[PDB]
Amino acid sequence: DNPVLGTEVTFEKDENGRIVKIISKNQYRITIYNSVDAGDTPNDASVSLDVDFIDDKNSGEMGAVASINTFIPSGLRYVEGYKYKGVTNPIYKNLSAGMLWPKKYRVEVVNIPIDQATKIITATPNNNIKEKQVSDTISYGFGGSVSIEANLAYTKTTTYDQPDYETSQIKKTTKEAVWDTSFVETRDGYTPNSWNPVYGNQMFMRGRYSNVSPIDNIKKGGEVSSLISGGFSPKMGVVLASPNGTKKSQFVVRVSRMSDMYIMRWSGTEWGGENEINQNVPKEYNALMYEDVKFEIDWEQRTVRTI
Amino acid sequence: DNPVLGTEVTFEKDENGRIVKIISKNQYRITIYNSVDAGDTPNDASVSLDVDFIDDKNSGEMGAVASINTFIPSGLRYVEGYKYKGVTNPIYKNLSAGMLWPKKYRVEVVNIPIDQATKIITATPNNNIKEKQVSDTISYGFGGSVSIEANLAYTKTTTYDQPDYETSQIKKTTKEAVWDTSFVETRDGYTPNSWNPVYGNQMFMRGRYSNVSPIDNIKKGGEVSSLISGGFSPKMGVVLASPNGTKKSQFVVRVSRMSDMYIMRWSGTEWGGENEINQNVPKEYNALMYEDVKFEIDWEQRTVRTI
Amino acid sequence: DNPVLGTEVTFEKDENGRIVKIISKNQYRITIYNSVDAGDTPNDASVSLDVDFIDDKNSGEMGAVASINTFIPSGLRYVEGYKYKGVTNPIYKNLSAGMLWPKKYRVEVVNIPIDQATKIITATPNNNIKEKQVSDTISYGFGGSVSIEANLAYTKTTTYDQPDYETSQIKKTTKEAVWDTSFVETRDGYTPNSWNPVYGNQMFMRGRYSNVSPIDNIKKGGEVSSLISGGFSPKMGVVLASPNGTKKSQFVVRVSRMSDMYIMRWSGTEWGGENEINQNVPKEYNALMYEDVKFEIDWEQRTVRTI
Amino acid sequence: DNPVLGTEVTFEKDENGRIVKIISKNQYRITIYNSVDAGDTPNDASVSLDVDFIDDKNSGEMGAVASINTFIPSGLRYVEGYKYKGVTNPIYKNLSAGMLWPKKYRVEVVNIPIDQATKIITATPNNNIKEKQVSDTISYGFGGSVSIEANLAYTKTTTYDQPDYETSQIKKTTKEAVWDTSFVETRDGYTPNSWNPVYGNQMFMRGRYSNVSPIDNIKKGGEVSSLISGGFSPKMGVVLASPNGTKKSQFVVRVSRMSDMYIMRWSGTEWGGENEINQNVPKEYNALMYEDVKFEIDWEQRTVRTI
Amino acid sequence: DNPVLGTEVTFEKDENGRIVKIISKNQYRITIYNSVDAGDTPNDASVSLDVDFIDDKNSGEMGAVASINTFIPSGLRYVEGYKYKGVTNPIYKNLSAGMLWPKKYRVEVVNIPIDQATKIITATPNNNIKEKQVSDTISYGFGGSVSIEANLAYTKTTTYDQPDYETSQIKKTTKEAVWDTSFVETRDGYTPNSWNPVYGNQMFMRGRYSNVSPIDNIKKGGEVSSLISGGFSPKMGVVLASPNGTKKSQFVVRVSRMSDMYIMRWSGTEWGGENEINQNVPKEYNALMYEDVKFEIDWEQRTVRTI
Amino acid sequence: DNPVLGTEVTFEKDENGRIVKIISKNQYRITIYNSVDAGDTPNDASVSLDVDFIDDKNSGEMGAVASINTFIPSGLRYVEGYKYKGVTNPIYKNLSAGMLWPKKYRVEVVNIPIDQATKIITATPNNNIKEKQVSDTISYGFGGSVSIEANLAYTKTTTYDQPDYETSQIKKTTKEAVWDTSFVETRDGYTPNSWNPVYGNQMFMRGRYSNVSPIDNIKKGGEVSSLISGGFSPKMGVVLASPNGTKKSQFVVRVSRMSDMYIMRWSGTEWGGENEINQNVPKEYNALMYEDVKFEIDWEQRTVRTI
Repeated sequence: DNPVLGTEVTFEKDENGRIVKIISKNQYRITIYNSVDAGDTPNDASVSLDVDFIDDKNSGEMGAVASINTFIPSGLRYVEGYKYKGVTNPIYKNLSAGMLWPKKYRVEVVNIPIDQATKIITATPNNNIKEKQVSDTISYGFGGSVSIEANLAYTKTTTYDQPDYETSQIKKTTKEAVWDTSFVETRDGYTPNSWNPVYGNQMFMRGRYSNVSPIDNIKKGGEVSSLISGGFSPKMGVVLASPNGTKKSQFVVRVSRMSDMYIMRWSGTEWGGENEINQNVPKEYNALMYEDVKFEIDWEQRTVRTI
Repeated sequence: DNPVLGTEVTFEKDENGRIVKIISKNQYRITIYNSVDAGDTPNDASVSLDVDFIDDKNSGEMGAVASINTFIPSGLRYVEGYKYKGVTNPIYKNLSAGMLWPKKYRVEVVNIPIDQATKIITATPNNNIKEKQVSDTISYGFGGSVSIEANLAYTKTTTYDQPDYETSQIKKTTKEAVWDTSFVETRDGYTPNSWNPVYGNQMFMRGRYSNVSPIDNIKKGGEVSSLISGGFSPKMGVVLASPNGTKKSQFVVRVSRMSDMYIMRWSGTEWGGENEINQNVPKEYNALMYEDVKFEIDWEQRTVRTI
Repeated sequence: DNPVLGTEVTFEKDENGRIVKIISKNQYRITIYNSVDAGDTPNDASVSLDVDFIDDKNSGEMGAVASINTFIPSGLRYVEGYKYKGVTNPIYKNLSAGMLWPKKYRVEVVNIPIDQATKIITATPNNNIKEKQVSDTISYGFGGSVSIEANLAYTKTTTYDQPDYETSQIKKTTKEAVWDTSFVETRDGYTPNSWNPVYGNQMFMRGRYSNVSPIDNIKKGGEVSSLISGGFSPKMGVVLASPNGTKKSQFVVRVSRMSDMYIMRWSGTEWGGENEINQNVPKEYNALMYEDVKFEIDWEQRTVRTI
Repeated sequence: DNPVLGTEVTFEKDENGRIVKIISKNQYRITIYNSVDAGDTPNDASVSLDVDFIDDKNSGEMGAVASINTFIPSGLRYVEGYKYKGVTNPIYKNLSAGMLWPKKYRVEVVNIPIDQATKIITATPNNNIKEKQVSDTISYGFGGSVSIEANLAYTKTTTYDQPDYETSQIKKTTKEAVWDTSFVETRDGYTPNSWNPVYGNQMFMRGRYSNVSPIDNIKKGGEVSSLISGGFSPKMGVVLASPNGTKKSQFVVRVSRMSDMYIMRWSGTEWGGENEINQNVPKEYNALMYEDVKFEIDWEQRTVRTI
Repeated sequence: DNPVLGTEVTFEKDENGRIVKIISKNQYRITIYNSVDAGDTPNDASVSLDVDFIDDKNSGEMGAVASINTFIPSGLRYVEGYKYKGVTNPIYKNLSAGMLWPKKYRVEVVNIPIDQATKIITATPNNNIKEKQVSDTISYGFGGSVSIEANLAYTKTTTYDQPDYETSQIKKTTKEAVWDTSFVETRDGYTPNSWNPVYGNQMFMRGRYSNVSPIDNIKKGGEVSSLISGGFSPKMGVVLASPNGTKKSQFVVRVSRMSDMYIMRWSGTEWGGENEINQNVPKEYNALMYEDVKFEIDWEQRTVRTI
Repeated sequence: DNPVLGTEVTFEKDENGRIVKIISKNQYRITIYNSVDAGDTPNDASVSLDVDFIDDKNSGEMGAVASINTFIPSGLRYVEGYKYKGVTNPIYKNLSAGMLWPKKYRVEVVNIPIDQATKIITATPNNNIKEKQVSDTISYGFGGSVSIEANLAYTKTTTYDQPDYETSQIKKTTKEAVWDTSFVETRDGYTPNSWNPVYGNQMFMRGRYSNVSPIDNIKKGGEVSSLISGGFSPKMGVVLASPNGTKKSQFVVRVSRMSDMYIMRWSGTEWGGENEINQNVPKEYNALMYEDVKFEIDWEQRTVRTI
């Protein structure tokens, strides 16, 4: 609720003349002072900060609602002949192919006070208690035949919504907020730790027996999560409260993408998949991107500038 | 919220007379300046840009919300006798027919600064964590007969919404936003990578054993996706933030469609289908459309003009 | 409802001149004075207090709606070789691994009067009577054969929503409110009190027979509750009513988490899970966090300051 | 609907001067005068009364809408070695354990007229006709075999919502209103009156054959009702109508909880549960809590003060 | 819709002075004059009448919307040893127990004209045509065996909502409106007219073979309808239209409560339930409550007073 | 939409004095002039007419929206010993009992012009095209055995809403509108024309073999339709249009109920039900109730008066 409160009326007059202009100004309790900026990164991960400063006369401290819109590209890379045998990586042989895919996204927003003790009040993406629907059923039954048959059955149905990527706020202090976004499972039900005795890992095994190129047997496009074919677009909101005399603050948004290597090999008879975790991928493929965009927030000028 | 804020009252007076006109003007925080233009392409792919400039007194930089309404025609082309044997292409023999269809659409919007560092803040079509519904049921059971029968069943039901085309935002920087929209699978559940060892690919087989013309046996009209019979109509939105003294900017919307060739052959006994990918289609059919519409955004005049 | 009520108009006049300014002020019954502060803790558990003081002309006692936004980190800790045999804790052997996870969250808010008898009126998170859906079916049946078969079945289906964590308000007085948030069960249906005679506790058994590291066999990320991988974010609201002459009050938000140790051991043939309760975990791992954030609420200055 | 009705404008003038202030006051039909107080009890059962006096010019009697928010703690107590044999209660033996739990909550609100005949008009928590869904299915069936099969089946599905606790308004007069809230059944379907020939009462029997402490075999936390692990928080509303000349009234909110003792005993082979009703529990455990909070309602001063 | 219509502005002036006060009054078409009163009865059945007089300038007759909020206690009475054999009534023997329960509620509102022909226009609780959902399925089927099996099934499913109590308006004239609310059935499907050849009527038979006291075998609390454990709370509305010169009217709300006696007897082996109807219950138990609350509605002073 | 249009300002002045009162009147396009009356009948069937005259300056004719609220009592009558044999009706023998119940309700509203051609424009209760839900399912099936199983099944599900009483507007002219409300079937599915070879008609046959009085074997209360236990309360609306010079009109609401006699006889072994249609019921029981209430509508005075 933002009532009109009062009105102040002033008069601009002519030289030794009557009133030639009437200026009315309505005084509102809440004033929205909006600024917005954006910044790219070497690996094309964009961060845009939109800060609305809340000039509130009925407040003891300055406040700012900041919306962070981030795009972290998935970096879905395809490499020919990746580890067909051992650690050998020839581009000639095409019996195996590797796909670098972003297993878990990381987002850090850091508040760096400069002149006054600016504090992070709340972060909009918060962990919620996810609930399931449980249906427990008892059934009895008797028969006549003509001997007598008795049946007793238990059933328990558990229904829940399973997202492809789970976003969890792993840290939230007055100076920094850190969110994780972990891959849970595919729409088929396969997980990064899944393993078949003969078929390996089948997260993105397009065909069980396909006479196609190893990349052509890797799911891509609409068959995978939109955060794997495209990128991660987390909408975030941080409420900053700072003393009344604040001049400048710093806001560092750190984006980190850790990618694993889905290896699609062709054995003598059957296809196979192996998930090589981030810490095992060779450094030549840059499986861990850790980049940052820095903004300066001028509370007096009420501006956001990519510094 | 856009309150009235203040009012300014001026008086137009007659020659040595009283007040003959009173002009009141309410001063609003938000002013919307709407402009819209459109542009065609050689293959009739239209791009319309509707930019609302947000004149904000409570802002440190100019902003513009631009809605892109695009029509990229499917280019659904029918070719007689397409590759009945090898790479031979007679128009005479009608035992086979080719259908050029748009597997993947690609739309790029490019921000080209001229006078000031105009930046792309947010692109409305964003990748979302699409979730499925999982129901797990465990059922026990006992019997009486009259010996004793025991039953145990595990059930896992996964329910999800699968669109015909999946739109994924593959790039988003301060200067360029790229969306891709790829074909996922047909209404019945065939995919471009599907293969029947005796029937081939059945994405668009109207009849399994049909004594009709090869084109007459290819699904068309309402039996295929509206993006195949008609065209792609992506609604897009980009928020541009530029310094206060900005004069002129450029906005290039690039439309790209990659079309594959559904080859529908008639064998000795059965019908057959083969999906020839975009890079294998001969250049004479123009399987890859890559064209652009350029707009000039006058931030001072608050206009959009197709250049 | 907050109507305009009346208006007071005053005139600012020049020195021996006419009215050069008209100041109108609308007198509202309800006035909101918003203050907000935040405070961290040694183990990065943040507490933010947002107090809206309700200046009510139609009230005999001052009121304040205080929203507490808390982040209590899960403290999900991984320890190598945790109690492979007895109480021996080598970091060398990796046949077992312990995971410290927060079973029970505890949040206390304490109202400490200083000058006047400030009282807690209500606390927004309240215990609610959760209802289940019961469906009872009685089925008869007759047969013809050709002797005569008779069937009679009774079925009772119970459906309810089961949250991963149950939040219960265990105490609510005029001076302090205490909430618990206890782990109920995982999505798969295992509880800390569950026990398989051959497999132990399987709350976080990623694989029954997996040739992986013990940590890799412990469920983490999106496979567990967001309050286990990330942290607890309880949104809370307390209504404080105090006499008209109140100057200062104190508000102590106490956050406590009790963490248990899920032990994943590797036996000769099968994995095994054992949940060591909080009171049995050695003190070296800090299984019980109990920390506080103190705020001073100035009812005259209408501010909240972390003290 | 609360229209503005009229407005009264008065002028504050200077000493032998023009109008220096204009005071406008809008006269509304409905005026809300809000007061709120709270009071604790020796067993920490808080009662908060929030009375909104309705100054209505179009009325012949004063009215007050009072919202009562009470917290009655469950008093969930655990006692070692409760009645292992006979009435012997040693703390040494831990083959049995008793749980004092709140079967039934009782809330009385008493209106005590002092100066005028203050009357209770209505009480918001009212008994509602609970409806179920009945589905009657009649099915015929014939068979062909090749003799002739005849089948006839009747099914009756009864679906309803069963709360854990049922709140019933057992009394409502002009001077006092009494609500009861009795335990109906557990989420599993067990009731205080349930009895197995060998397994006893299984309302809170966590494990059927568990080698754990008797308390560890008693359901607690999220496995029980929130009114058992935490407390009862009933939101209540009473409309009071009193003559125009009323000065002071009294409002006594009486909170009562009756607790049973769920006894978990360990027999030679199996666990056992016994529900000892309130009148049988020894007085040393205080199975019946009966407290009251008194408020004085000043209709002239329009205040509520805990007396 | 209640528009502002016109405004009347009057000026209160000082003695030989300028205007010292301006009184504006908006004249609305519809004015609501609210009065409310309440009255108890010897058997603690409260009736509260809240009459809103609608002063309508655009009307030829006075109108009043009266809301009746009633509480008729269930009178759930337990009698020891009620008619174990014949009509003998010992309090000593406890092989049987009687429960007086409110089968049927009756509510009369009587309009008694005094000065003018006051009439009842509409009564809010009206009989509605309740609809059921009927699904008819016809199923054919053929078999292959390898002789040929043919199946034909007809199924009819009828789904409807069955309340525990059905409220029917049996009378509605210009001077008297009578509603009846009769018991239909319990949640388990038992009716007062139900009868088992050996088990009797099982409306409130808690245990089929239970070694408990007869009262302990009678369903009570949340296991029965809220109108049986608690009381009936009918919300009612009557529209009264009377000539313009009406001064006083009378409104008699008559509450009637018909109770039956449910008998739980203990035979040699099995329990037994018998419902003794209202007209057979001895007069000493007061099975038919018939009480009234009289109100005087002063249309001139626009008040309601219990007379 | 009813905009304020203009405002009309006049001044009441004192004798040789300044302006003492300012009269403002806002001129609205739509003016609602409300009148309401009601009338009873010898058999207590009440009819209430609530006419809102629409004084619309932007209209060429007077209009009136009339809401008719009628209560037609069911007349559910119980007669002892009705037609046990032949046409003999002794009150002594109680082997049979008859119940007079309202099968079909009739409502006529008649427009009788007096001075001008008053016309009925529309009647709110109108016949709607009732739609059902049809589900057609084909199922194929093949088996492996190990001979070969072939299955083919048709299913057709028809789902619809069946109310107890069907209301139909059987006539609608400019001078009279006639609605019918006929009984369709009970919740059990029995029809007035339903007939069993041995059990007769079972619409209200409470017990198949019940050793009770014949009335006690007849369904009553909540087991029957609310229009049978209580009465019919149809909400109706008629739009009347009249010339600008219309002075007085007449509105006659005729209410008619046709009652049948459900006879419950006790044969040697089984109960039996017979539905005696309205034209066969003896005239002594008044099976056809047909009354009328007349109202005079004064368009100048804009009043409704029962004549």
